[PDB]
Amino acid sequence: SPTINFINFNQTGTCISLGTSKGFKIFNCEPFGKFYSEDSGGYAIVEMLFSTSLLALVGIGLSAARLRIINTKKHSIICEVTFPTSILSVKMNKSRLVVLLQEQIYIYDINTMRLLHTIETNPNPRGLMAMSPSVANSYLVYPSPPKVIKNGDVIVFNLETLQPTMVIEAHKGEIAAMAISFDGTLMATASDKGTIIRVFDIETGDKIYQFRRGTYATRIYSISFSEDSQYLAVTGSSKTVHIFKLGHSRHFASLKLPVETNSHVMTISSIGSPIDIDTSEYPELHEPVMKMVPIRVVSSDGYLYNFVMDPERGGDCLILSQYSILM
Amino acid sequence: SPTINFINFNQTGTCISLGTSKGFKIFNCEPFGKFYSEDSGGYAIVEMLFSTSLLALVGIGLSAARLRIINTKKHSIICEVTFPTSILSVKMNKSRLVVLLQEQIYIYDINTMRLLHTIETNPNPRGLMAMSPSVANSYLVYPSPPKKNGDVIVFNLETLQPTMVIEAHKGEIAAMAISFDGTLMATASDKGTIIRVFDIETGDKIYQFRRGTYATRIYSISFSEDSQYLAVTGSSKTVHIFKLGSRHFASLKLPVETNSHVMTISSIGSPIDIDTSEYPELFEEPVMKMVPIRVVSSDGYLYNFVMDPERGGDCLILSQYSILM
Amino acid sequence: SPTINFINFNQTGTCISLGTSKGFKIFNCEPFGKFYSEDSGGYAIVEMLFSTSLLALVGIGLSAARLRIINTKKHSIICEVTFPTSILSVKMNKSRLVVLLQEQIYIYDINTMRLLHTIETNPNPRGLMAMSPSVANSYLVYPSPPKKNGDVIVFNLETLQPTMVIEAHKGEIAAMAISFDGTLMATASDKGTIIRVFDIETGDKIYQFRRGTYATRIYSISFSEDSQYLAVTGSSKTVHIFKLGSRHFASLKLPVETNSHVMTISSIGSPIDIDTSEYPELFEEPVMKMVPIRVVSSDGYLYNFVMDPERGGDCLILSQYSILM
Amino acid sequence: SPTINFINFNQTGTCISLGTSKGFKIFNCEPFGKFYSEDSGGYAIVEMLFSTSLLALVGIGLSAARLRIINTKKHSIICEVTFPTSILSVKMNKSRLVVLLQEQIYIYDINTMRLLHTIETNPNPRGLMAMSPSVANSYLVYPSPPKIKNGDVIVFNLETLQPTMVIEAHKGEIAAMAISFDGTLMATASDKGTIIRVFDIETGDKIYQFRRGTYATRIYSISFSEDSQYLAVTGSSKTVHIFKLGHSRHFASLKLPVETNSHVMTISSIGSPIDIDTSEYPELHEPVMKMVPIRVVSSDGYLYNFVMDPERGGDCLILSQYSILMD
Repeated sequence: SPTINFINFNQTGTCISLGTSKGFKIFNCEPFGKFYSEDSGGYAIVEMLFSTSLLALVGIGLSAARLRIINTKKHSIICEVTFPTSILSVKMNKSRLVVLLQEQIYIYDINTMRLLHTIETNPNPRGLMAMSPSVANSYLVYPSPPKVIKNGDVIVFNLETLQPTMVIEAHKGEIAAMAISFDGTLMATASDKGTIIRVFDIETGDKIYQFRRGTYATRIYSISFSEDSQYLAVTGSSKTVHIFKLGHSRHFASLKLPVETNSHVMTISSIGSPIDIDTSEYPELHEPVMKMVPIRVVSSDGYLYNFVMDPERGGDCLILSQYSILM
Repeated sequence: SPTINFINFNQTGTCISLGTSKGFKIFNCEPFGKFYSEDSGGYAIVEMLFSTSLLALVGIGLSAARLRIINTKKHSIICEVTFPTSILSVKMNKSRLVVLLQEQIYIYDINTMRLLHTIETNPNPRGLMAMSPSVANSYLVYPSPPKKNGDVIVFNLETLQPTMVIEAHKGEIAAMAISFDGTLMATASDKGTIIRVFDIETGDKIYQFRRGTYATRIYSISFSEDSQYLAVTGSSKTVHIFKLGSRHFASLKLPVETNSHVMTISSIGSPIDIDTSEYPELFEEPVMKMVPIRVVSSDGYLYNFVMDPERGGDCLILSQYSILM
Repeated sequence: SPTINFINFNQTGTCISLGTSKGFKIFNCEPFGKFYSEDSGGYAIVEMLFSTSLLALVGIGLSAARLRIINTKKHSIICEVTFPTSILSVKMNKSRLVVLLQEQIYIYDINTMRLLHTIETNPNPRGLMAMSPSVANSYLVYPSPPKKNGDVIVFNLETLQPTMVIEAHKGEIAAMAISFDGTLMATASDKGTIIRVFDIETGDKIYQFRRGTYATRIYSISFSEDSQYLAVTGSSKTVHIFKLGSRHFASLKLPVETNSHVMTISSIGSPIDIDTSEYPELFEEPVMKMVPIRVVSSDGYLYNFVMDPERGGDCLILSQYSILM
Repeated sequence: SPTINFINFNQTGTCISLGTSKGFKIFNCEPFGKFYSEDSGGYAIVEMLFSTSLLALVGIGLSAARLRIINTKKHSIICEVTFPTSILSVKMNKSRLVVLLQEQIYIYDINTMRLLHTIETNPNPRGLMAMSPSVANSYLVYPSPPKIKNGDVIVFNLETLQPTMVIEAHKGEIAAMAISFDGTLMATASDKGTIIRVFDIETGDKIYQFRRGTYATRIYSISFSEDSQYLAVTGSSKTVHIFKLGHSRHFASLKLPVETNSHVMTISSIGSPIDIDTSEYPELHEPVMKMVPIRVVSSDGYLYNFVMDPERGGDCLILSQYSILMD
């Protein structure tokens, strides 16, 4: 079992990208399967578009600075670009491509692949961004800390016109995680203490909802919206995943992984559209079928966990099944 | 407690073959006991014939490519054979020995050890094959993906020629098994919701079963000795039973306290009599006919369940013994 | 007159490929003439595509194992590939290149020249196959004798996977052919009395024809372009015609003065019009439509017969041209 | 095309044995096919029983002296017998095994394989023999030249291992001899091949006398039909004559195609009458009439099929032609 260095969903949440120390793999979610794989080398960044057989591959250090775009269906190379320093994050929509270094942001047109803009920002060792995947509201947000209280300043940048729109005074402390909804309407931010989750409306700039997370301060790994912006998912070092309902404070529903799971695991999640599930097979505790929101939680140890949430009841969520990635 | 790497029944379901990173062990089912053990090294595949003191040893990486056949009664080594790639699966009957690799299938005569035929197949990353254990209808079935996804090649080991090709499923095949008499074949798709049972002689689809209301992958399928029941184990920690006389006939619910990071297989035995007086709390006619079901998981526990042949339903657990100890 | 070693039509029946003990020749059918010739050496297998200046060269023993692909217009060699055993047969379509050995079948991409797949088959000492020349329905068939005698494996060249197995005949297979569109299949046993036509899509027996009242082995089978007629050639110095619309439709009787130590192949072409004025002495309307039939024999003579699509019966002979001269 | 050194039918005429310079082959007649083959080396004598998977192989020199008997179904060796001199002929029935050297005849029991008898005969450079294949009338006949009394033949009974009578067959040396299937008759011919005589082995009286050809020419082999109706002689004239024993001049004659090389050994056999379709074959009409089939194989490696009209006789039509080498 080789070590894995990178996991993320696609922009719709129906696929899996993964990077090992020996290669990368691509999975699927509902009819689970292994679409692609190569045992080329160490990969640190494997990001995919809305299917479409387009990938961004960054070597473990193929150096960490180099970025390679590969079409998996054609097994060809669209392009190859180098950077002076190691790449920290890569994100895409169907219009723009963004590469972030520790102090620089590069924006590329996805089609022509020519460089469009460059932003000189204050250092971001954590490689934090958030990209709206829709071209109607294509926005990029990146933190702007003072260069050495106003440490949690974030810059709202419009990719369409390549000009910033506004500056949001998000938090007092440094930003730890950022997420933009599918339509590019909302943005959610998390401080380094992970106690307060704040979501802002990107066009107006007003803070709409504020969530309290857990009991004591602890690190936050990632944030992600639902497809319909109904729920927000956060995962932290407490080995617990919280769901906040944006249909409008305290977390709406909580995901407790099995006890045998290691505590030192990076956990990312995703929320899918509600589906029909049979209550005859699963004693939820009864009509034969009821809609339950499926949640997929893949951890850095290499396992996938499927949960269901009742939108009215909420509460602690039942776990249906567990696969094992890399097997 | 060393980690285990291989767990499997024998061709009759009356034994447990288990190989650890330190050695291998051979158990029994009804009179539970430790028949044999050796602390030699890491073993990846330990396959046994119908008792008869015959074993096949595959090293964890003894390499994974190398295959060794030993006799436990005489403590001797029959032969050793190497392969260009890692060994993925091995199955045996009283006439033929077959070794499956990533893209090749090797067929051996179990008596002489001479090579008989080699099949060039499209890649099988899951190491999937199924063998009829009876020499009367000695068949081999393996999937044929395109290089039309669930094509299964019914290969006749008796004359070393394929017999027919069945379009089993539209998607990838996940698990295949052949009955004890070699008459029927069962397969499950990669989405693990529909079970299809084929007549290996003609290829007609006979039975179709529903299972796995949500996305729970199917791992293993097994027939009973009389082929009356079909057992499917998935990743949902629940085992379904289908009757070959649609909806499942009976279900197995492992206790919740068990480790969830486990791989579970199962096998159904011939009906036996159980004593009520031995079990005062649960299951309380001094003796009743109940079909025994044995489920072993990778965490090292053997579970015994019993089902009422008429009522079915959720099955009780009589016992839970501890392998590796 | 150096002895010839190989005779074959092209995939359409409008050309002649012939190989001598001294070189190879390429003829034509309707305007009979010598298209090409080379005095290089002995050639045992000369196969041509649909014109396109592409040839397959196999040495007599260039050895029998080596295969050379040459372009006659550019006078250059595309590639040369060797094989462990002697080459038994070669067939082509516009997308795939197939080389058959005694126990193996090699499949190549006719464009990239890269090896695609290799099939392990039971020994075929006669070098038998049949290949569909149309890329749309590119199917390959080859016999599968036991190591159940007339089993032929239907192999899909497009996806490189077998599709189905048909129990063609109870005895050993003697000759096979596939129509131009790759839809139908024809087989003949070693008895030479029964001709069976199969549908590749389903596998059903479509037609059954009677032939060869005595022991005359069948040598070659060929479909017409429109698949209206099927011609079989044997060792009896007679060629029968069957209509795919029981008893044979028409028959060809070679002249008695010809050599008897001959192997004749045939290929039925598209119907054409013949001039009656050119032939006053035989067959006496100025012109009438007549289906041409071309029979070339190993003695070095090409024959042209014509059959009336309504009357059938014995076919008149128009011309007898001398190949190799 | 390898050089072939030996061709013989089985005792029933339904099979073909053959030996090349590289190995031996076994064919069949009605459903023609290659039952067996073996690429060992030069084989000089290949004799077979009534099918039953029993063969006798004599190497060209496996020296010419050595005799090896093999079961082809089991691919095993029964026994090997060595002799001081080269073997000239071997014939079998389901009871006895006979080995001829130039001056010695050895008789073995086919079952227990123990030696039974040995006859010291005057030299036979041509290795001539005729052996009855039926155990009810197991007889052996061999020539007895002096050391005018040249064509004397010794009638030897294999059952009791004693000579029965001496036949004063011909004035000159005997050239060929054969016995009917039931062991009742015997036919011999002198080295001139002008007179064919038939003697009854029971009494010794000459029954039939046939004239063959006009000028003295060599004779290769003589063979009866299975029903003892006809007798077949083959010679250097590239022509095969058939004499009707239902009772002088040959009843019907077989002419090979003119292309055939004239320096070819030819052995023939007559089969049981069967039905043929006159609709397909313009015999020049009832749809079917019974035609007696004759199979003629030549040393060049070809087989010829003729048909004989028992009433009309005359020159026989030829239906088909194969190749025994290659296929």
